[PDB]
Amino acid sequence: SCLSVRYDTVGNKTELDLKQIDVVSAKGLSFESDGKTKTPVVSTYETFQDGGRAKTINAIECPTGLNNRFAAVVSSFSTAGQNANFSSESAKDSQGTTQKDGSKGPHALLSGISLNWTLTNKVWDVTASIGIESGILPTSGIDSGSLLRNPKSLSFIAFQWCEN
Amino acid sequence: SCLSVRYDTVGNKTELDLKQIDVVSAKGLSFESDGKTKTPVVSTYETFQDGGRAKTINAIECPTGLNNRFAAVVSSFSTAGQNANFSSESAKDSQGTTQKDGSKGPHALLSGISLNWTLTNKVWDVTASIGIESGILPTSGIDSGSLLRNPKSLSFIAFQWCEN
Amino acid sequence: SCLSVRYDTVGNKTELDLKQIDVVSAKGLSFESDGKTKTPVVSTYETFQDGGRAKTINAIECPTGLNNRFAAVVSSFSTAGQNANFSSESAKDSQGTTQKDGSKGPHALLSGISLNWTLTNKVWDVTASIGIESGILPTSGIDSGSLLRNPKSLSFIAFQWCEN
Repeated sequence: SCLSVRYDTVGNKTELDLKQIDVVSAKGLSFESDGKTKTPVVSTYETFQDGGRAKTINAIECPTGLNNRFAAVVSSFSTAGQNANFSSESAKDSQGTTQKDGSKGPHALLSGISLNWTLTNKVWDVTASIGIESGILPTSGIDSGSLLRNPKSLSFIAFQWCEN
Repeated sequence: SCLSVRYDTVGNKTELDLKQIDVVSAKGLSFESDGKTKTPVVSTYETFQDGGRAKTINAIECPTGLNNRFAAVVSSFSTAGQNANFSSESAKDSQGTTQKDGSKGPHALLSGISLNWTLTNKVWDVTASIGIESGILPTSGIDSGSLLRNPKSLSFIAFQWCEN
Repeated sequence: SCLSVRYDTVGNKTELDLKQIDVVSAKGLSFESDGKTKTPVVSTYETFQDGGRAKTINAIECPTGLNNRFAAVVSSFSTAGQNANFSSESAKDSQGTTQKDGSKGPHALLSGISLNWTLTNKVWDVTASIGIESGILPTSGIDSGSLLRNPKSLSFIAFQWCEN
C-alpha cells in the first residue's frame, strides 16, 4: 500500500496521502479548525432518571492543553414530565401530564425547553426544564406550577469534544 | 515538510506530529475516546416524504469490529403535519394544520415531538410524531386525533457513526 | 513507539496502526465516508443578538475541492422572543412574551420553530422564527402577530464541516 506526502498546485498547501490504506486507526486524535485545536465530537443519547434531579455525565479525557466542551441538543420531548420513559432510541412511553389531584391527564401544551450544563470536577451536571400551560400541575412537586423539572419526557444528544 | 513522533513532559504520553503538513487525507478513520473506538460523526439534513410513512436512511459502512450508531436531532418543526415542505435548508413552507373538514386552518399548538429509529438490514428506519392540541384534526388520516404522523413539518439532522 | 501498516483477514482491507502513539496531532484533516470526502464536524453554541436581525457566522475554511456545509439544531427555546438571554450554556433568562401594550406577560404557547441558513460570500446567514398562539403580541414589531423573529429566546448548536 505505502504512503507519501504529495502537493497540489491549487493554492499553496501540502497534503499527506493515506488513501491507499483502507483505514487509519488512531488512539487520541486532534486536528485544527481555523487555528483552533479540537478533538472529534463524540455523541451519546441521554435521558434523566426518575426523581427530578440533575443528570451527571462524566467528562471525556482531553489531551494536554485542551479544555472540555459540551453541548446538549433536543431529540424527543413531551409535556408528560415524570410520566414518561424516553430511554429507548426506538420507542417512547409518554403517559400524560400530572393533574392537580395527582392523576395522569392529557398532555399539556408547551411554552419552552431549557437545557443547561456546568462542568464540575470532570463531571458535566445537566439540568432541564419544560414550561407548560399554567393551571394544570399541582402546586408542589417535581412537576409543579408551570414547570416540569429534569423531566423523564425528554431525550437529548450530548456532544463532547476538547478545544483550546 | 516531514513528520516525527515527539514527546511532551506534561504527563507521560507520546504524540505523532503532522502539523507540518497542511492536510492529512485518509480513507477510513477510527480513533479512541475513553477506551471506546469510534469513527467520525457524519451529518445529513433529513425530512419525511409525503404520505406519512417511515423515512429509510442507509446505514454507513463500518470498519471491522464496529457497530452502526444513529441519532436524530430536531432542527425545524411546526404543527402543519402534511401541509408543509421543510426540505430546503434555507426556507420553510408551513401552511397550517388540517381541520375537521379537511381544510388548512391555523397552526395548532404543540405538546411534543417523538423521533424514533431502528436498524434493520443496514437501513435505519426513522419514524416521528408531533402531538398537538386535541379537537382540531379529523378523526382519521395521517394527521388525526391529536397526532401528526411522520410529518412533513419537521426537519432533523441525522448523525451516524460507528462504535465498538 | 513506532508504527506500521497491518492487515486483518476479516474481509480484504488494510489498516494503518497508530494506536502505539497516544495522540495523533494534525492540522487539516479529511476522511472518507461511503465515497464522500468530509472534514470533521465542528460545533459552536449560538444565539441571536438583540434587535431581530440575522445571525452571521463565518464559514470555516475548506480544503481544496470541498464545499462548506452547515446545520443548526435546537438546544433551548422559549416563547419569550426578545425578552430573554440564552447566551449562557449554564443558565437561561426568559422573562415572558410581549403583550399588546408592550408589557412582559406570561409565556405564550408554541406552534413551531424554523431555523434557516444560507451561504453568502463565506458567511452563513442564519435566521429563525418561533410561532406562537395568536392574539397575544402587538400588531407590529420584532415580536408581532404570531411570530417571534430572530428571537433571543433560542439557543442552537451550529455544526460546520466540508464535503465534496
